[PDB]
Amino acid sequence: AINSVNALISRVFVQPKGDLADRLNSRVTVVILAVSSALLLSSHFDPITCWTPAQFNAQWVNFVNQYCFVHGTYFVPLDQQLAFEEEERTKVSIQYYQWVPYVFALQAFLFYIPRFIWKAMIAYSGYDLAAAVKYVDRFWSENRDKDDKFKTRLAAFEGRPSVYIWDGIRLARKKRSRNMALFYTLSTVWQAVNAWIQFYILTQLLDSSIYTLWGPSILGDLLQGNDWQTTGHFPRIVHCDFNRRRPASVQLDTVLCVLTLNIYYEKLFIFLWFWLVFVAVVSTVNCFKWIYYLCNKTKAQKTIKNYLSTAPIKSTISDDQFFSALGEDGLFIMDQMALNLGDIPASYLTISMRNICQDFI
Amino acid sequence: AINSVNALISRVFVQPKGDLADRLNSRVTVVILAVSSALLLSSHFDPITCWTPAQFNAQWVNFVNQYCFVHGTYFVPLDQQLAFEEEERTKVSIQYYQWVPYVFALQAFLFYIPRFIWKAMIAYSGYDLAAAVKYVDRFWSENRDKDDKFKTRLAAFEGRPSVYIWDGIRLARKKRSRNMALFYTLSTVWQAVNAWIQFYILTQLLDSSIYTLWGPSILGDLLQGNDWQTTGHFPRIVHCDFNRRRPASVQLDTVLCVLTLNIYYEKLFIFLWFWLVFVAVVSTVNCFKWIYYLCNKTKAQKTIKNYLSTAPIKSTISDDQFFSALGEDGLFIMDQMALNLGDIPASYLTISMRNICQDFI
Amino acid sequence: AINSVNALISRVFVQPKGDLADRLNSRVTVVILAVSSALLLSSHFDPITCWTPAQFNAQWVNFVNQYCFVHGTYFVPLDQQLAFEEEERTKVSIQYYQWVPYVFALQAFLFYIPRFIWKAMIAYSGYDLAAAVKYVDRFWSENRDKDDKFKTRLAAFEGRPSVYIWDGIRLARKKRSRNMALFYTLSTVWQAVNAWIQFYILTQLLDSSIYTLWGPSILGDLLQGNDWQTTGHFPRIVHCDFNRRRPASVQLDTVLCVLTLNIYYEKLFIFLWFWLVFVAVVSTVNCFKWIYYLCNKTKAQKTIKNYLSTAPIKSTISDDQFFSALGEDGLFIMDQMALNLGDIPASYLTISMRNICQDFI
Amino acid sequence: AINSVNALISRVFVQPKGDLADRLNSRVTVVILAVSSALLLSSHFDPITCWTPAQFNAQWVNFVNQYCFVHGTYFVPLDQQLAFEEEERTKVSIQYYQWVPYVFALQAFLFYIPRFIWKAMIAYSGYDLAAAVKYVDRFWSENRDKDDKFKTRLAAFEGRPSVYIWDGIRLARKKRSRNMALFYTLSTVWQAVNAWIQFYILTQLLDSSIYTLWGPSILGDLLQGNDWQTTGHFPRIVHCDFNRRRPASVQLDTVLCVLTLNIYYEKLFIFLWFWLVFVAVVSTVNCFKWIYYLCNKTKAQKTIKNYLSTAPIKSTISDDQFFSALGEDGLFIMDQMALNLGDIPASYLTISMRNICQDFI
Amino acid sequence: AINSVNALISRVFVQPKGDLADRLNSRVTVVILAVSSALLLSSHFDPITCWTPAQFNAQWVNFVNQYCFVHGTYFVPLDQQLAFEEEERTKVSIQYYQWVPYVFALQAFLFYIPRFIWKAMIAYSGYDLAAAVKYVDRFWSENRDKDDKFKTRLAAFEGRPSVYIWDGIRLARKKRSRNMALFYTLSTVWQAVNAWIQFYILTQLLDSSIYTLWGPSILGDLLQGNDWQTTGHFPRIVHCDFNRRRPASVQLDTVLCVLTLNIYYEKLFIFLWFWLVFVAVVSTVNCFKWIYYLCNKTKAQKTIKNYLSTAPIKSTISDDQFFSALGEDGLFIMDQMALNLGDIPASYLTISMRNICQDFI
Repeated sequence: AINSVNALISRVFVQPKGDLADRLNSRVTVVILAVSSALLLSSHFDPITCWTPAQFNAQWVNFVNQYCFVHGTYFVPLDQQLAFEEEERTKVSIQYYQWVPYVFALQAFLFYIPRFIWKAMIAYSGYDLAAAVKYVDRFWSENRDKDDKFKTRLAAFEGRPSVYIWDGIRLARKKRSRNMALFYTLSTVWQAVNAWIQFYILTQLLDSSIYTLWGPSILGDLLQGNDWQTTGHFPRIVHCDFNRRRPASVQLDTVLCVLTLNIYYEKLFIFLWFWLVFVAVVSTVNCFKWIYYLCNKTKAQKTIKNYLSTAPIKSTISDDQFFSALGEDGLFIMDQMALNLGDIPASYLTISMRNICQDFI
Repeated sequence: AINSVNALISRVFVQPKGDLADRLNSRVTVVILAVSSALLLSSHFDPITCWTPAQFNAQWVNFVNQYCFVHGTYFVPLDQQLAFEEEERTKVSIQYYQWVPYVFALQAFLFYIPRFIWKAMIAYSGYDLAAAVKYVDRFWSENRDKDDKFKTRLAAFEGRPSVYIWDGIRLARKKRSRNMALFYTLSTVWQAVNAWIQFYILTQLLDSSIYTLWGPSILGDLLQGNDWQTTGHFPRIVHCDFNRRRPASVQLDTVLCVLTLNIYYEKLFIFLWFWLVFVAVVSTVNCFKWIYYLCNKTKAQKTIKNYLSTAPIKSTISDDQFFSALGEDGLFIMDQMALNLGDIPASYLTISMRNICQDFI
Repeated sequence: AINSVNALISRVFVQPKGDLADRLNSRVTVVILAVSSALLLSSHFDPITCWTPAQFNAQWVNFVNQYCFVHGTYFVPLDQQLAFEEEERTKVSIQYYQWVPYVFALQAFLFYIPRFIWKAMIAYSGYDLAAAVKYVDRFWSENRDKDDKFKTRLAAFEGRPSVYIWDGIRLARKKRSRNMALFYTLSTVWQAVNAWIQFYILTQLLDSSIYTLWGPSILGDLLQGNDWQTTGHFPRIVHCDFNRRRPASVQLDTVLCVLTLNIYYEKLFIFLWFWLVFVAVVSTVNCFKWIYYLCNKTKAQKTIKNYLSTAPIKSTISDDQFFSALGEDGLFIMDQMALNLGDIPASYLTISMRNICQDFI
Repeated sequence: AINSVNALISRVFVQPKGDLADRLNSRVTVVILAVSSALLLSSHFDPITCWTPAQFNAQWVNFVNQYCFVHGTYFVPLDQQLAFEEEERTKVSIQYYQWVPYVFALQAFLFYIPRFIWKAMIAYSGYDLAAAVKYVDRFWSENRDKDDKFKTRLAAFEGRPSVYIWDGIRLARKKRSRNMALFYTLSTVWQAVNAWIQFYILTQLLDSSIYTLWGPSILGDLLQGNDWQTTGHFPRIVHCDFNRRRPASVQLDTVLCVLTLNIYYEKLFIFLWFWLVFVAVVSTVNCFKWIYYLCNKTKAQKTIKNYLSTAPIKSTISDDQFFSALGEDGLFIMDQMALNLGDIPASYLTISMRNICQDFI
Repeated sequence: AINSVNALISRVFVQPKGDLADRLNSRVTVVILAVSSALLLSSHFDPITCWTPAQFNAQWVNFVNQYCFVHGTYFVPLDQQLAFEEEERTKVSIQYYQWVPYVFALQAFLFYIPRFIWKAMIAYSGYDLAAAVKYVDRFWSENRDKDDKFKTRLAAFEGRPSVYIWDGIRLARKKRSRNMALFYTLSTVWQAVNAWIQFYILTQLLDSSIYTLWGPSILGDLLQGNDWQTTGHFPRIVHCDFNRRRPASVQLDTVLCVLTLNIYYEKLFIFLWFWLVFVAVVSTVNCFKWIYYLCNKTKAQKTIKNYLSTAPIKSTISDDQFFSALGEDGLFIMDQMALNLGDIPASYLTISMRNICQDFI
């Protein structure tokens, strides 16, 4: 059959509204890992097929099938005979079927957490950016078109939106926010550390006792033409111990089982390793951006002092004390308005807020 | 069954808005290679069928089927007997089933990257073309029809849109853009090099040790009537080594397996080679266009100096110093407006911007 | 099952807007050949059934089925025995299964190319007919109904649309178009040559070594009652060589296989030959029309000089010098407006353009 | 399963707009023959079942099934033994499975051609009736309701629609139409001859060597209770020659096969013969109508001279010379307006055109 | 499975607009007989099952199944032995499977013809009732609600609708209609005779040689408890002659086949006989209504002379000569307006037409 779900993918992939730069790799990460996880445990609707001997009546084949899938499997390159005891034969032991498809779902969830941390944390800060942005937005969606306001366009932002934002600041500033920028940079630290932990989980996945995977080694093998049977690891043909019961208890034998899933798993561990290390390095530089921002803060004002330089007629109020009134809170939320509404609609907003800021400072 | 997906193909094939010339062969390339890849690994919902001997009970047939698919296969033209050892029989060894259907998906993704590079890079440059184009666009969609503005049509562009664009330039020009044209031509260099690398991946695909494919050789064979068995390569009937286990370990035999997929794969490697070399040569000339543009730049102004020659009443301001004010940034974004909105609506825009450009120069 | 796709057929069959006369046989050709191709390789969801002898266990039947389909088949009229060697038996050898269903898809694509050549070429010429036609169109869709403009109807075309068209000509005429008519007639030459090449591909299809098909011979046989077995070619019952492997290598035998597809293929090669030769002869006369047009050009003006003869009040400007101003470019685009908008709405447009043409000549 | 397609049947059955009287039996003919054809080759999703002897293993049953379907079948009434040689047994030979379901599709197409001839031919004539009719139509759809125009209703047709039609005549009359009526009557001759040829194809279908079908003979048999086995023709139980291969080559035997399709085919050849002869005789009288029209032409004016007799106030212009101005072209297009818009809305149009016709004559 | 088609049943069952009294039993008749016919030949997706003896291998069971269905079957009450020869055993011979399900479809079509006769015939008469009724209808749908016209309501019908109808009469009366009432009563004669012929076809169906069916006999048996086996006719268990072929030719035997369809067929021949005789007697009285109408015609005017008796203020014009002007044509179309629009909206129309009728008489 075929399964194509457009809508549910569009829910996370689209619906929640933000343009946040490359923080939307949480949005797409959840989709990739969620779809891969839900696809693998779907078993491509036979995971494993086996050689079980002549006289089994085919209700046992459908048994030794699972009993090989559930109980572990192992591998030996072939011609070593079987070795002996339980050890040298079981030395290389490949069962990651138990982990991978579920631990991916867990991965995806742990990529979704940081957004939740940011929503709950901004609701803790007291000043909601979602409402403000969606407001000044549609203010800019209405009268951008209307020709009645252009020569007035500057004075239009003065009354209606700028009093809304500048009014929200008065309420928030009395409740648990001068700090909301700090809360944001903690959110992005959590983003980075989360990414690296996920990557490390990919590495330590499979089993650390038998190697570990990271891409340029595997591609540095395949592209040398080492396949599997001559590379000594990661096989597609696995022997399977097997146990009946009689008054002689164990009665174990070895039945080799061709193994399909191992053709997918290491075709997508070459991709998904590159893509997770990419999400890691693009998420970790975004963090140092904001520690730099939070630290220097004298060059955090370059964008605002830049917008105030266009400033038709440049009326009166001085520069510094405007930052004295706006400094802790608004200096951030402006860096948010520029990121969503665009650039030019923000400059009008921050040049209007300079005119009406008196009573507060 | 039948699978027909119109919508998801229309998402990439349509939804993101641009007319960029023959840069939309990334758009269609992703569709061709993505659909081919997703179709091949669908196995036309039997990949390979085999001759396995008389006494197997049909749970082994369904085994030696995979065990032949997963483990490699090879070919010998027939009547050579089997030769001997492991080598002369395995000399020509055909397994590209492992690579092709997945490496196509990887291809498609690597065709989608350059668009991403251009979006992220223009967001780095500071001046967003998407917003501007979509703005002056619907400005031209509203009052193109309205009869109240025609004798005023020139003066209409003066106030409303031209102040928007010409205002965006003031903001961008202070932040990391005189260069956005250079960023664009780097994007197109990446486009070309990406295309040629993809083509080279097609060539080196299959296995370089046993020939390599490029079209006029294969068609230069088929159209001479060499099929396969007499051309010595690329078969549809492949022998398959096979291994049981007993106290005598290997016990290998040879069971020839009729092989269906090889009827598709080299029907679409004749097409897809031509089509990739075409995308290559149409993408590589588009690049030299922009290096020429970026270099000479005295003949990059021919279109603007051309629009200013229609110029009703040709009021006052001289020619050169207009380019002195507009030169680095706007000279590009105009070449973008002409490409999307059409030609005649752009000439009005660039003849209006000449009138209101004073304060900035 | 049943597959009925209305929408995707309506996309090519309808969506792209033009009335171009019998150039829409590219539009319908792509549909016929695409649907036939996609239907044939669907195998009418058994291509071939065979007689394979008594003791095969039905996993071999499902093998010799393909091994007969993939490896070639041949035919002998029956009672000749088998002849001998490999030659006299294989003299008539029927395998076109490999070619036909795919080479049809290739056909269809090569019918779609010329439209692409025309779009890209008109975008090279500098003056876009699509925008202009869709503009003066909906200008004629709005105020055709409105009763306020009829006595003014002539003066209505004067201001709004005619300045748009006549303004586009000023821009184009400075960039790489006096020639757009020539580009068009090259497009139609490509149309004709493309058609004849496709037809010749039908002929040389099957195999030229064993006859070739063209309709009045086949119908000139069937309607004489020659079927197949007595006509010596084109059978529905084909013998199939077959090869096992043992220490005696070849072990070939002959197993006759009833062959279904051959009932479809030559029911639609009687139709599709007629229909391609029709598309050829209707496409090739359309070409000589435009070479005649491009050559004489004194009788290319008959339609315009005809429209200017209705001409209420026939004000002032002389005849010839109007053509001197309009000659190279507009004389074409008018022959385009007449073809899409209809006839009477074009006459108003070309009688209005005579009034406002002064400044340009 | 069940297949019900409403929309595609509604496309031809409805969408193209015309009321043309009983020329819409092309419209419905295409539907009947197309649906019958597509239903028969669907095989009622077993065409033929057979008696094949005891020891065949059921992969041969599924062979001799086709090999009987593809290779011909014959019939003998039973108890004649088998006769002998190849002739007396094969005398009556029933295979129309090869022809019927496809030749119906061909029929349907050849019913659709004449409409195409009429569209292309009217586009050759220079004056498009589709646009005009759809125009004066919605002119009559708008202000039929509006109460502001009734006492003015006559004067309403004077300005807006009548100048449109009467203006189109000026353009057409200069290009290849005084004749469009003649083109129409050639179209209807083609209609009639096409119908009779189709009917004759039904007759000569099956095989002329063994009888031929026309209804009152078959019903004149069935309703006498002659079924098949006693009527000597048209059986439901057919013997089937069959050929193996051994060192004795032919080895033919006779295996009688119950035959289902023959229960449908002559249930719908009783219907479809009546219905085609009806379409023939209703289409052939429609033709003599228009040859009469084109010939006498003094009584072709009875409808117009009839409309001019209601004529409130009957102002001035004489009768004959109005026909002198309108005679060749408009006299037809009026007989078209009466057929689509109805009758009363046409009389207003032709009584208005008498008032404004001066300048043209 | 399940098949439920609402829309196609709603097309005939609803879409064509008329209230014609009990002439809509053609509308519902077509649905009943069409659905029954299409359901029966669907075989309730096994028509007949049979006892065929022990040693048949189940590819013969699936043969003797059809060979019993196609070739006839017969019946004997049981214990008579088999009798002898071919006659006494085959005396009662039940095969109506061949006829019934198709002859029902033919029935339905022959119920649909009379509507077609009426549409074509009214289009022959020259005055189209469909347009008029649908016009004065929506005239009554608009201003019935509007409160501005009530005291004016009488004068409202005077200008707008009544001039439309009374104007159509002037055109029609000059072309082939004083007679349209006569055409209508011929249509209803055809309706009645058609109904009785259909009923007689039900009777003579099955086979007249073995009884015939009409309801009160069958129910007069079942409700006496005569079932089948003791009533001597109409069985559910039928013996089936059967023929192999050997050098002894016939080799016929008798294999009794349980027969399911016979449980449906005479459950719905009890219903459908009553329902057809009802449609007959309700359709035949509707006919004598109109012969009475057409004949006396002095009491055909009772409804109009009745409406003119309400007549506010009863202005001037006498009674009889109004009928002299309206007599042949309008006297009918009024009896049509009363049947569709209702009664009270018609009285206003016929009291308005009395006021404005002067010029015509």
